[PDB]
Amino acid sequence: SEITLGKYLFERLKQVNVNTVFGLPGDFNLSLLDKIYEVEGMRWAGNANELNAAYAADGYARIKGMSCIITTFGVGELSALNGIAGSYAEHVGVLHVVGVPSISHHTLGNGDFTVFHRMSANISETTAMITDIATAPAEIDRCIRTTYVTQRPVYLGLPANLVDLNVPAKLLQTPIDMSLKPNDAESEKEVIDTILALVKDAKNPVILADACCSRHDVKAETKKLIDLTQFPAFVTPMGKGSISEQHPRYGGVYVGTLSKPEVKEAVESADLILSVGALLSDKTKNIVEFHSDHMKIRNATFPGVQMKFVLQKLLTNIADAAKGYKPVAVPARTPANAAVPASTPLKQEWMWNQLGNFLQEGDVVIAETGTSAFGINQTTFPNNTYGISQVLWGSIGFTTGATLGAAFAAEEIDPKKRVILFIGDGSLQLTVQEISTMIRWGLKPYLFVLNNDGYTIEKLIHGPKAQYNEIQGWDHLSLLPTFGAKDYETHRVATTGEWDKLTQDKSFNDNSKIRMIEIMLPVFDAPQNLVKQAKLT
Amino acid sequence: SEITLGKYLFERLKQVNVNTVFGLPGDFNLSLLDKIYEVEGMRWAGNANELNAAYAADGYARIKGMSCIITTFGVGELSALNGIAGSYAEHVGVLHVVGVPSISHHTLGNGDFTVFHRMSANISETTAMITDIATAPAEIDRCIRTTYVTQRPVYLGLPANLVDLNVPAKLLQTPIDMSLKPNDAESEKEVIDTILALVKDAKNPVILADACCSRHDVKAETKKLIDLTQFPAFVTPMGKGSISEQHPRYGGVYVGTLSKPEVKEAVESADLILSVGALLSDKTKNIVEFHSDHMKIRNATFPGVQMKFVLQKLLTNIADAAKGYKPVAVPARTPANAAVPASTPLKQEWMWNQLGNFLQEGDVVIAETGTSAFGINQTTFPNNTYGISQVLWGSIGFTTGATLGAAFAAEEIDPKKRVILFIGDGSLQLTVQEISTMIRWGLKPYLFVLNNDGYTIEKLIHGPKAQYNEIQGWDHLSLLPTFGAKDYETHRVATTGEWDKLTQDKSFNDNSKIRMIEIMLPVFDAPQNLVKQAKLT
Ligand SMILES: Cc1ncc(C[n+]2csc(CCOP(=O)(O)OP(=O)(O)O)c2C)c(N)n1
Ligand SMILES: Cc1ncc(C[n+]2csc(CCOP(=O)(O)OP(=O)(O)O)c2C)c(N)n1
Ligand SMILES: [Mg+2]
Ligand SMILES: [Mg+2]
Repeated sequence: SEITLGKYLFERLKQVNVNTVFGLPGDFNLSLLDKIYEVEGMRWAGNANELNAAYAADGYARIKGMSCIITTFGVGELSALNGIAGSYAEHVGVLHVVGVPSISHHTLGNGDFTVFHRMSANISETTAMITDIATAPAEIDRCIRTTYVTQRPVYLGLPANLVDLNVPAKLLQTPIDMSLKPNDAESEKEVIDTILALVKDAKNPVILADACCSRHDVKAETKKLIDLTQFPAFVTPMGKGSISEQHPRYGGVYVGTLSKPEVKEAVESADLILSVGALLSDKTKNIVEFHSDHMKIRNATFPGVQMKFVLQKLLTNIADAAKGYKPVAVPARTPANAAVPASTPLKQEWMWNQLGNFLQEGDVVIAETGTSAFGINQTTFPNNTYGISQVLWGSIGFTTGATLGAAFAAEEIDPKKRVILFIGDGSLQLTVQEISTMIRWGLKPYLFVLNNDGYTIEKLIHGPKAQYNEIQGWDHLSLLPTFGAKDYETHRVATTGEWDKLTQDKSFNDNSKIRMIEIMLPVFDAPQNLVKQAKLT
Repeated sequence: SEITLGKYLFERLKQVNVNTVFGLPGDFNLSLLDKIYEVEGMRWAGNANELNAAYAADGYARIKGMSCIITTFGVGELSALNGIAGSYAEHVGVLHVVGVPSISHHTLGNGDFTVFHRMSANISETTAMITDIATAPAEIDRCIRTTYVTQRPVYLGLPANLVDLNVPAKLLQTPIDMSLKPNDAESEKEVIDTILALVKDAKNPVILADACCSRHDVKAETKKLIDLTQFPAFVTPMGKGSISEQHPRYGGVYVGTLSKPEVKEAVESADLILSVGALLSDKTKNIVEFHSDHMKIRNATFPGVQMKFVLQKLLTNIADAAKGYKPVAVPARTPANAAVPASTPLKQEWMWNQLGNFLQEGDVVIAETGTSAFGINQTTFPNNTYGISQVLWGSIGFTTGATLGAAFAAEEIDPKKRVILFIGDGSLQLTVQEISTMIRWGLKPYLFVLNNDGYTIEKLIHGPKAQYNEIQGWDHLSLLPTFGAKDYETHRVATTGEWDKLTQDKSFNDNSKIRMIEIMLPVFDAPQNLVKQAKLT
């Protein structure tokens, strides 16, 4: 038995639990897409654009562990670049497959077939341009391993001619080894003895779980770490959802000066900060920084020491190192909103506190860069809730695509999980057509649109009335029907009373259909803290 | 007297006639953005996205001579690249200005601030990172001239801190030299002379005008060449609109073996070809290639001999060298469709033939990659018709953004110049949000949407009923209102009779409001030409 190189890929993909592929068909990927339908459990999303396809793979990747997007030579691959750059910046393993001329139009007129390939080489961990079938399987295996292991995008260029040549089916019987290289014995020992040492001498140690806490596997090792030690644990905004917000040792989200004052202090008064997975913004004492391929203790750098090993080892001796610890109280959780008349115009501060009431365990919460990403940091999540916020890259159309990707993976995990989006009126415009793909597949997300008439976040820092910070007003509610939706629901909310009425409805809380909920907000309204700093800034 | 570097940029643009600026605001471009408002007659489009705005910037240039797109570091720039590559491949003068962090987040997290610049350099004629106000003005002036003169994209990184820095206002009173340099005389002579000689011996000469005849401003000279020689004139697809088609010595669209038979015959049988050509993507040995920077006479290349002056100079002598040419019969125009009952379903073939009748002088015709770029070649254009067809880059979606741009340019040339767009339903999906911007500015293009339920060009090549060839079915007549159009018109045509009643209607022929026309076409229907090329694709 043989299999085509093309089916081979989808089969391996399925081995790593990639069931949905993103991208758009083109002149050089057609023969390869045919293969998707010869493998069971696999489906082609049929995205509305390549940039949007890149964004979805990213989101799906964030939920499932990896993703795949197929594009065509030039036109398709160059449109995805901003998505792949953001996956690269934030550590999302996205495998980007591109169909290329037949080892032989959508060219810069110069005869150069490697330009695009070399452009991507800048935002990838590794690149493969496949030219021989005898080497293909290994090559493909290699790109999948890398994407998955490093949680970085890989470019896999695949000529149209080779997708059709046969490869031994036998190859698939041997799984791709995803196991890491051990560390330098002497430096991993150095790091381990030193941490245990710091721990034994710290009176007020704190744990901070960042961005990569969960992408890099360590979410489990991080929760074990909390229980064993009993130190107060905090998430930074990129790590929100990494720690179950209902854990007694859960102390809050640490943003710097934007934090709730009691949170800011609890972290800042700490004599040891244990930091897991920084893409760090962050008096603050001795900081042990844990990164997937390096540690840092204080000012010292141990290049090459992977956190996985250090963390599996620490767990056998931490309870002991720490048995001298006297639990410190954690900052009390922000109290419920005061009762106000139902007429009360919606304000974000009210809203973000208020939202926590709507959320349930297993929710997928996506927040777009704008005042949306700032406000979500104020929402107390139930346990087992995943947060998505593109704080480092910060590409405004991101989330419409992320939501599709995330919904597709949720659907594969448990059709009962909910996908909630919080996106600004201005950002919805960059990537609106992706709502089309959700409808096509019967995905049922909650799309909340912050209608505040333009870009309030840039207005808060420069040109409150600069024409460039305004946009064409859209009739948001007609989006669903314009894109051929069938089973849907739209809603408008402008007051406290309306939020409640709809968010407390039992049918509402059920993901029976795709829904759009327009939120009416004042142009200059944002989370409190952001207005104080923004003003005097 | 001093002006800020930011305002100098806009002043110099005003001076080169770039009156509309494409792009999106962001982190690194706001103070620049503010200068646009201080310069009288200048305007900021406010695009729905960066891909879109590139597409738009390309559109504008095609009509006006050059254009300018303003983006932001990382996120803005990476998103425009498919657009910019597109301009590179087809020789379109786009100055991409990117606003970057001061000489010192939307980063790859590695502290490389030269990465995006490095990616742009492969699809740029020249690049510039401004770091000194001593030379800044000189850099800017240079970049604009290159964009202009080469008709190729240019990348200008402009650090946020420098934008507000002062410059002698006096530098503006001296105009950038936007003029081509005069040829080396001896070489120029050599060419002229042999051209003249060879013209004198040809019994059947032919003139062919390709992409660059339009792109590189030789439009007017080619025309007068045809009048003065009375040699048959043929265009290629990229060059359609390059020759005024109601000219008695104009014989058709040459597209090789796929050309109307007598078109093959008339061209193939020439004993001399004056290719007022372009982009060398390719009877006798007797070929004269005219190129923006060089000439080729048979096997003899003359580096640095610019067709512009060869042509001008040839017009002072050519008719004489030809006084003895007995004019060969030019191939016949295809006859008008035979009258059919009102009720006949529309067919593409009857359609492109008939369009020739609604079409008027000075119109802007945009036809998107799919059946539309194919069918347009079968349409007879009035004289002075500007056509836009991305034959070489072929990025579906391009047209929506370019329509925005062509329209801003068309309004600057003359408010009564009509802009007509043929886009497939598949393609619209990719750049749909750009209709918003059109509505924002009260622009009045004709948006024709070929509804044929999917990607019929693609289906006709591979997998007729493959799921990847199908689209989510949208309600197109709702787009205008959904994007907030107040004054517009929508229409749907499915028969010959409907086509006609609409297209002959006097108030419909006047660009009074923005209109959308859905064309109802059968799935597998395509122009005779795609029906022939297809075999082999
Ligand atoms: C692709 C891209 N272009 C430009 C920017 C710059 N930018 C940052 S936030 C923003 C406005 C987003 O506004 P909206 O979604 O309405 O959020 P709000 O603050 O109003 O809730 C813009 C244009 C960006 N981040 N990404
Ligand atoms: C950005 C990009 N993605 C993919 C392609 C490949 N592609 C070429 S034609 C086509 C379908 C065009 O569909 P439509 O506009 O519906 O045309 P028609 O039905 O008139 O043929 C696609 C997906 C491309 N050229 N550019
Ligand atoms: Mg907004
Ligand atoms: Mg179609």
